[PDB]
Amino acid sequence: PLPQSFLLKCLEQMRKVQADGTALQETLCATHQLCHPEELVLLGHALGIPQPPLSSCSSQALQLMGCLRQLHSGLFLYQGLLQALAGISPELAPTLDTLQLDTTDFAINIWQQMEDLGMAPTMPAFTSAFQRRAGGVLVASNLQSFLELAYRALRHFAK
Repeated sequence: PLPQSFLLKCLEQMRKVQADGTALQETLCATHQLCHPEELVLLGHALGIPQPPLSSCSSQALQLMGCLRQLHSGLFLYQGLLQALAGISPELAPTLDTLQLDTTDFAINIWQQMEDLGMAPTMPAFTSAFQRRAGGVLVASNLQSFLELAYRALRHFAK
């Protein structure tokens, strides 16, 4: 159902986003020792960082149309949050910008696949330096987990 060409392309774009998020986390973890996304979790709720549902890419409710739809709305949310992060800091802005381009490229791809398949279709304010760094750790590790789960499920409706 899903072409191989579409899965190779997903694998490449996903490993790209994931390598960008990793570079961000390792920069935040050695410069300012925000190294454990687990401890910033209750901050996420306060800061307005949702964790987008992917129930249709789970084994319990696995459904192709559903999974594509949630993966796209999830990516579209993240694009917005990364824009609200405003680069985090001068030294972090390039890295954030690559992350944004590569997340956008991946969302274009999932939307075009939904179109080809007939499945047609305000941000938080991060007011302080601590808020932008905690935001970045949470968006970057959330995005990495989100992609791995949706990709394992895209592999199941293979070629």
